[PDB]
Amino acid sequence: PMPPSEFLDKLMGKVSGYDARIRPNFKGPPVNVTCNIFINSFGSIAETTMDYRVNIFLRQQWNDPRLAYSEYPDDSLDLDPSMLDSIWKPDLFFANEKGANFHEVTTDNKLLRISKNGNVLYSIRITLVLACPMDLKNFPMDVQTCIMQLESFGYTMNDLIFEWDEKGAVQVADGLTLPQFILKEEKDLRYCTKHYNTGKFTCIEARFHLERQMGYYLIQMYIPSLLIVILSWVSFWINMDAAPARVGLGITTVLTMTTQSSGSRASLPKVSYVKAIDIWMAVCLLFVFSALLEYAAVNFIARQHEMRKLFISRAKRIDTVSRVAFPLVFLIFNIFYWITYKII
Amino acid sequence: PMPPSEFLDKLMGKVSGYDARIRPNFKGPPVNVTCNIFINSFGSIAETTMDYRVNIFLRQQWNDPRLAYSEYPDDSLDLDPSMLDSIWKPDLFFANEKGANFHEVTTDNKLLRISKNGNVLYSIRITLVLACPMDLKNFPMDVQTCIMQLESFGYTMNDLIFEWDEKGAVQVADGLTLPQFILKEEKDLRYCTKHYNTGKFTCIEARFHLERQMGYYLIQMYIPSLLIVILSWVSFWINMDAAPARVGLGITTVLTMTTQSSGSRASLPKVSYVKAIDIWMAVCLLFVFSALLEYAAVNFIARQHEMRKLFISRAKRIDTVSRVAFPLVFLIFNIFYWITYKII
Amino acid sequence: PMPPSEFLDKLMGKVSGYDARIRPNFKGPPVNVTCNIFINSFGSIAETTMDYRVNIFLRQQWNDPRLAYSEYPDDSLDLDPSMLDSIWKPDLFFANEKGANFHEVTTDNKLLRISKNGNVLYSIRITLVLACPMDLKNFPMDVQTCIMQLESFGYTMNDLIFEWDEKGAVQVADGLTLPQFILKEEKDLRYCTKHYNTGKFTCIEARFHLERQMGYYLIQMYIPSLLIVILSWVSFWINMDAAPARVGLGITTVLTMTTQSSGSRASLPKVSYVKAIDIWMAVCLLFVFSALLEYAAVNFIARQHEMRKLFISRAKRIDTVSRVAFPLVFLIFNIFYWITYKII
Amino acid sequence: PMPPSEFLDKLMGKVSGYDARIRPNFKGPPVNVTCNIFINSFGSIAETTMDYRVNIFLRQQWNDPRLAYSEYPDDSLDLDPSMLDSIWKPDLFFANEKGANFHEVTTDNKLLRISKNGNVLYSIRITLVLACPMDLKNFPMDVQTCIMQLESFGYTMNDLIFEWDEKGAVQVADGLTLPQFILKEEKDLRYCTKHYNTGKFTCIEARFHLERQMGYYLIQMYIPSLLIVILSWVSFWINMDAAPARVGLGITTVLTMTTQSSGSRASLPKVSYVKAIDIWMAVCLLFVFSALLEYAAVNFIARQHEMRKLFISRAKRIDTVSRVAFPLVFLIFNIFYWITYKII
Amino acid sequence: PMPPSEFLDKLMGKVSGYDARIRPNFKGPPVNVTCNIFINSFGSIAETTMDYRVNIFLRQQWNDPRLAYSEYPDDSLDLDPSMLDSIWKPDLFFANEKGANFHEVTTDNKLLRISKNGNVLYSIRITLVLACPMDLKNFPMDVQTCIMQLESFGYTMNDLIFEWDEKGAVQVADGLTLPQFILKEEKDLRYCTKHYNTGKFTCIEARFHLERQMGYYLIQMYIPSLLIVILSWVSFWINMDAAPARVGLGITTVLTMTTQSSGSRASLPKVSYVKAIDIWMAVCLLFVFSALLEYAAVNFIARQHEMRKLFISRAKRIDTVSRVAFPLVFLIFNIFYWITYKII
Ligand SMILES: *[C@@H]1O[C@H](CO)[C@@H](O[C@@H]2O[C@H](CO)[C@@H](O)[C@H](O)[C@H]2NC(C)=O)[C@H](O)[C@H]1NC(C)=O
Ligand SMILES: *[C@@H]1O[C@H](CO)[C@@H](O[C@@H]2O[C@H](CO)[C@@H](O)[C@H](O)[C@H]2NC(C)=O)[C@H](O)[C@H]1NC(C)=O
Ligand SMILES: *[C@@H]1O[C@H](CO)[C@@H](O[C@@H]2O[C@H](CO)[C@@H](O)[C@H](O)[C@H]2NC(C)=O)[C@H](O)[C@H]1NC(C)=O
Ligand SMILES: *[C@@H]1O[C@H](CO)[C@@H](O[C@@H]2O[C@H](CO)[C@@H](O)[C@H](O)[C@H]2NC(C)=O)[C@H](O)[C@H]1NC(C)=O
Ligand SMILES: *[C@@H]1O[C@H](CO)[C@@H](O[C@@H]2O[C@H](CO)[C@@H](O)[C@H](O)[C@H]2NC(C)=O)[C@H](O)[C@H]1NC(C)=O
Repeated sequence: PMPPSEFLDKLMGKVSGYDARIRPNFKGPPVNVTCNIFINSFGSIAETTMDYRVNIFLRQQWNDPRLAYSEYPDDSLDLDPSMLDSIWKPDLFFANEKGANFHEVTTDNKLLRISKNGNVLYSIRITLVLACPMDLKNFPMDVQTCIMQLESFGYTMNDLIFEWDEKGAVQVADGLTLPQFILKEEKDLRYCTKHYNTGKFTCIEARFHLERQMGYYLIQMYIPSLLIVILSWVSFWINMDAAPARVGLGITTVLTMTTQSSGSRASLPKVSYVKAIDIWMAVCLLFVFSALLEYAAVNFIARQHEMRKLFISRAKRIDTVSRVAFPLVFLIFNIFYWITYKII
Repeated sequence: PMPPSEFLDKLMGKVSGYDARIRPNFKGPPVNVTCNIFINSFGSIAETTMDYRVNIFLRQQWNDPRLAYSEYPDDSLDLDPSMLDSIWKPDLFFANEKGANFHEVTTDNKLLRISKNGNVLYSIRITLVLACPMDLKNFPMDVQTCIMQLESFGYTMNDLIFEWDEKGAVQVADGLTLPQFILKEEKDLRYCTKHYNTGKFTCIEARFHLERQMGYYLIQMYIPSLLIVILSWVSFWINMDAAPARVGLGITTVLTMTTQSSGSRASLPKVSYVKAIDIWMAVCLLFVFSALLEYAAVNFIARQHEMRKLFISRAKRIDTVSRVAFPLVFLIFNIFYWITYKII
Repeated sequence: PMPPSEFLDKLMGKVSGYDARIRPNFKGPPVNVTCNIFINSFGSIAETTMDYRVNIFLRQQWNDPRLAYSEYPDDSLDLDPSMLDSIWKPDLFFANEKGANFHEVTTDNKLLRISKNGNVLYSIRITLVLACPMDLKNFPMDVQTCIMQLESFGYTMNDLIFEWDEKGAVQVADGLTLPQFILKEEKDLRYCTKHYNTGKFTCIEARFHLERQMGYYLIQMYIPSLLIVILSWVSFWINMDAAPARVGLGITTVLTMTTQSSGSRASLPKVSYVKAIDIWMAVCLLFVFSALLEYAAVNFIARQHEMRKLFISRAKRIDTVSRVAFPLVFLIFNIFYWITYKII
Repeated sequence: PMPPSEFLDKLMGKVSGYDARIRPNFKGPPVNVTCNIFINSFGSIAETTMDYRVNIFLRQQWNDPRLAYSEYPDDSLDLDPSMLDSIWKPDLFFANEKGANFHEVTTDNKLLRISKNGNVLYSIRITLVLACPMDLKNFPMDVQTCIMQLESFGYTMNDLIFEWDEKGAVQVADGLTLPQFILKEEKDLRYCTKHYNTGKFTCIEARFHLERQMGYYLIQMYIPSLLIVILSWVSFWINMDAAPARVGLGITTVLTMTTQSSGSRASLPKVSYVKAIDIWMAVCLLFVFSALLEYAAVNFIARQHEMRKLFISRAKRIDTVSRVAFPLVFLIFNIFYWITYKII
Repeated sequence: PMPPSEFLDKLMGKVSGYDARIRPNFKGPPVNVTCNIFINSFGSIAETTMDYRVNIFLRQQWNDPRLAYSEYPDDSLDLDPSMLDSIWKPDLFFANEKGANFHEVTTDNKLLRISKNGNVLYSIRITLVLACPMDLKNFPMDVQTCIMQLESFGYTMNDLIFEWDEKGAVQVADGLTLPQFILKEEKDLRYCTKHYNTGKFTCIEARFHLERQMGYYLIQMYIPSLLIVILSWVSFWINMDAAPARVGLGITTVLTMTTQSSGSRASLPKVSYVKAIDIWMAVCLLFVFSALLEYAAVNFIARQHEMRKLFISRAKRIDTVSRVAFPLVFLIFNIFYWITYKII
């Protein structure tokens, strides 16, 4: 017959009255648009900005009865992306965009095909920088739910409804992993229908659950803080007469733990509430600060001058108890700490 | 009848003489444009740049009597965003833009509908990076008023007037919170009418009051500075004969407080005036510097050599007074400090 | 009569022969364009890049005799910004642009009106990132002259001349302040006429004098460096026999002044010449380094072993002189330093 | 004859029915497109982002039988880049784009020529920021394979197939080197054919093997960590009675190795697994921490008080063994460390 | 006569057959394009990226015999920049672009004039971020040659040849200086003709020699490293019995030189080879590390216990030699260091 781009010009042209400014089934039931995404890339999950960059394929399927055809023999017509301003498309957008763009290198990365019954598959490649509010109450032990929601801008609910398709509404690429997180397989899919003073608009959202990787923050924060707590415990085996030894040991431990506690929040939003690393670095600062208060008690009691034999023997007694007591209380703190942030 | 995009072409076309270059009620009363915003996102409130990024819906309502219609049956006509260059729109802009853009992903995020009496609702999605001058006289205890003001660029006051609508002129999204601030519910709305050598132009502004969250700067700055002040107080329980103990303790405290004071302004504009954290870190540096001056007085008096018994007894006297005096003066400073920055 | 956009089409149309590609008074005297700017914002004055971002209104006034009219009743015609490609405009640019853009949000922020005698006022909103070479010979005590110059790109001097208007050629917004600088009221306005191998082109420039704010760099740099110099002076009251006290005091002062001197240039261009903060941090490093050389002289002379009584008495003599001499020489340095950088 | 741009208009025009929306050999065998790249620049290989920027020439060759000609005398026709919207081109894209753009300065950097048999050579200049997932199990001793893959967006496999040409499918510029890597000559070239719910699409990929340069991380990380381990060994030659000497030596070594271990990951993604520099900095932290535990054993045993002669002689024995044992165990660790990361 | 824009329409129009898609002297000798640049700005010479930003005027001169005219009286015709798509222009580009853009503020910054014999001067303003590979073998003492090369993209050598003009092919603006470099007056100009599998293309390049400024890196790196080497020399005047004095002095010097050596490469590419600052900071680290090894030899020999008088006298002997030997070997190193990096 005739080539399919010229058959498709006769289906959009001024003859037969196709208008791309007018939705299908006009003055009728609303247009059902079913959607699924394919996640190509996922990452750069910043927390100062509380956003994340994603790279998706956005597929949209609806039915335009004006685009049905029976003269042409074959079952689909790929419309060229140069001619996409000539058919109706839904005005989908993302309610938490914070910036987005198309991909237009070597060709506009757009795709459209029309079936004989008028089904329109429309797939485009988008980069999004989506805004998700972080919750950092238990910071290395948290699960983050970063969402993405797909709305209509102009058409209200009586004109256009979005749905997810039941055949796998969110696909993820095969070798897509994350450096700081893992992405769970189960993904929540529900409705987020918005009301304004203009009207009610359709909205569908997808929730992605991100569990952090534990092993980074152990190496940088938990293990070096635990060694300085042990470093304060070797003061209890040094002689009492070595005054600049046991004093200078407690000085350097209590101010490196001040340095370690500052760098524990070096890449974080300035939230007001306390978090799980903040109650680690505060309690571990309490051990290295009370280990130096132990020697100030030993240095004061032993210089109380039989009055000299009773003073040395009493100050020797606290130095035997504190060799047992401080690794015993720090042990029963690590029980109550790690059990609390494993059951939660 | 006929489809509404073709009815609306006859209302904008060369027949009946609609010109999009000419305001409504021309050579008459000025055009009353009433406006309200809907804040989607709000954040990245930088203070080096003294700006903030916002994401809004900007709704504008005016009346064009040329756009009234009575033939068409239904009560509103949604103009398609491809045809927005064909009607008159006000030339609103933001007097403190510092950069702005539209959102054009999957569709231009624009919306326009026309009522039968000629009312035009026009809503667009904008990202703004608005400039607000910070005032940091009492820096963790301040309330910041960051404004946004909406002006006319070309039309003067006799041609076009902006107003806020009385039915909630600033709406905020439901779960919109801030990491470092809270946004108060009451929002000032007043006029900011500008005069130039060109004419007088309409301006309406909205004021947003941002109160900081206290709890961040306690954990990083106030509490670690307070421990080093206590760390200088354990020198008064160490023996006088331990010279490298009490000297080396006062050295390390006075130079970590120098380090803590530098990082207190690590993310701030280089303002000339003194602020509330600067008078904390200066006075707390005075305690750790005068605690080391106490031992230099003890070390000088005790080496004055009955001449030896009077010198040891006098230098012992100041070491008993300073165990009481320095936690007593630092206590009555924290009364006068925190009362001053709670009443203000 | 007829609406003014259609009267203005007849004044630019193919009838009557108006060509926007041809300057006014062609083959005649040069076009006199008078200019003034209105500074909306001013700031982000970087010194690594040696630039500054400004936000201006650029008003241009010239006379086109082809645009004179007498049929129309009223005295001015606002041309719509959609039709600005249809009249002649001067090809002004900035010789130190380093990047610039227009503002096009909700409308192109452009403005044009034509008087009956043919005067054309043309105002546009521009953001510029203008390049100014810094001079940092006396860095906290300097006055910076950052310029902006306005040239013609295509038309030579015999075709087009730029001028400033005598009625306030540079206006500044009312509440426009700077965090690190102040902007003086008097602004130089002179000519910067360029010669190339193409021709001679018109240029007008405006000079803005920026005096720094003193009070920032006192708090961060001068005052903490002055305390470490005093911290080296308490070594002269500590006993000579306390060897790790007076040695360990001079060690920690001389290497924190090394740390303080590195951070004094943390946000500066890597200029080769010496500056006023560099001769502060070098001389203040000389006091804390010679205070430790004082004890190495005391420790060597006192161990020369009547031979023991003469050695202790001679080494005691330098420790009495240096308690007076080092705060006396540092006092007469601060006289010669601050007088030099107040008279300059 | 006639000029070649007018001969080429008759080959694309409405006469003879050339349609740029329709692939060659339509309703026939698929279009074979053979490709090769020329790498101009290569670098900025970030690992926080896990991407790399490349600058390429992308040459594509296919055959359009509609573009064959025999009237014109000469053997090739360079189509001008202004007229590239008039012929068919493949819709190639990059499956790991993460941002890309064209080069359009002084001319669109595009090139197209057509042979007499209808072969179309099409070369364009592209900048890409391609995403490659890093694997950092053995971080200074790793080989990274960063890929780039070239897909079809709209045409499925039955319509369009990509191939590499057998005559050098990846050329690299002559003096192209890397600061942190070397680029091996052998480059893998294989197929990456994608399946979606839309269809199967062609994909060819090229693999680039990047071996790091060893010599940087020796100078900054391995050598300064090895000196602090030696710095802990001079404690075994200092006298036992010098308590603040041997204690204060072990304090400062164990907390600079904490500082050196933090900066070893200062520019890295926050991966959970352990890497080769992490097992260097942990074991080297174990030597400087057990060298201080050696003196705490010496200080405890020597103060056990013939009871005094046996205690000094036993604590002297461990100080002779540890002068041999600690440089002997650190020597046999460096054998097992560097052999493991040379055989892998 | 008639206005020159209408005379120039008749010279480009469909009458007389001017085609902008066809080069001058077609099917003849190649087009000789002579070029010169005018450097407005120059700077931001990054070395992590190994690039530099420049701001130029690019003037191009060729001869089109189709553009010769004799009817018009005056000797040149300035074509308006709105009509630049209507004449032929060469497809120049930069082979090391790494990003570039035009300047389009208040007018496209473009310029074109045509003489009576058909000479076409074409000048445009470009910002470039050109890629130059750094060579850092002798880093503060190096001369960098950063090039820029100008190629043809589509036309081969038989169609288009680039040349520099002999009358000053590279001009630099008058007050253009650099903060970290100086720009030598003599500039190399030679050919860089490229061969591909497509053809051979013309290329001309210009070489700019950049000599660094010495005086920055003396103040930050060489002088503070030299003081810590002197700071290790005052240990040789402190008494041997002061064990925490001479030990704690050598500890703090050897770990600040570790800190100073890390910050010496804080803004550098991670190159594998050693450089001139790396052999300064390594040798200066060897002096402060061997000064602490000197005391460990003194502390071991003096505790060997006539056996006590011989041990003190031998350990006193090395402390007299090392007061002379270490400032003597560091003096003869600074001779061999600075002579080597002045002759090279
Ligand atoms: C879009 O989908 C829904 C159902 O999935 C359809 O809405 C219903 O249509 C039936 C009959 O037309 C009515 O009985 C219902 O009242 C409608 N609403 C609901 C919630 O079930 C709708 O017709 C579909 N639109 C199109 C064009 O097919
Ligand atoms: C816009 O609103 C104002 C009032 O809200 C109108 O301005 C007044 O109009 C009345 C009668 O037309 C006059 O008596 C007043 O002098 C006007 N000014 C004020 C300050 O009240 C104006 O007419 C409205 N414009 C339109 C098109 O409706
Ligand atoms: C632009 O302004 C200058 C004067 O401000 C005019 O130039 C002078 O014009 C007069 C008479 O036309 C001559 O006597 C002078 O030689 C001109 N030059 C100078 C330096 O005074 C010029 O005519 C004005 N151009 C227009 C269109 O008005
Ligand atoms: C593209 O290349 C392949 C071979 O390189 C061609 O595909 C084969 O064509 C032959 C005969 O046409 C068939 O026998 C084969 O079944 C085809 N497939 C394979 C895998 O060999 C193809 O014809 C070429 N397309 C064009 C337009 O030349
Ligand atoms: C461009 O310049 C070169 C010389 O500068 C010209 O090329 C030569 O032309 C002459 C006579 O036409 C020949 O004898 C030579 O063989 C050519 N090549 C060389 C290397 O000298 C060329 O003709 C000029 N092109 C134009 C249009 O003038």
